[PDB]
Amino acid sequence: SHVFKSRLQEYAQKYKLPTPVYEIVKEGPSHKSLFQSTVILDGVRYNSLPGFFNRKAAEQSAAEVALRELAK
Repeated sequence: SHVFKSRLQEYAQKYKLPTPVYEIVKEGPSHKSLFQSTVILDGVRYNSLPGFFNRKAAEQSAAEVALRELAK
């Protein structure tokens, strides 16, 4: 998904917070791995959906979750 990581970075910078950092979790068969990510921003942890096929897709999902929650 194209744009969630960059939108979250812009948010971080606007609000004087460190660049979001991503934890990447990998599981399953070595060549059918599944990925989940947690983004950490201003101390707060936001979790992606499970079951992505690569780290970037997971990270984007985590950033999406973060953005949605920051708006509530």
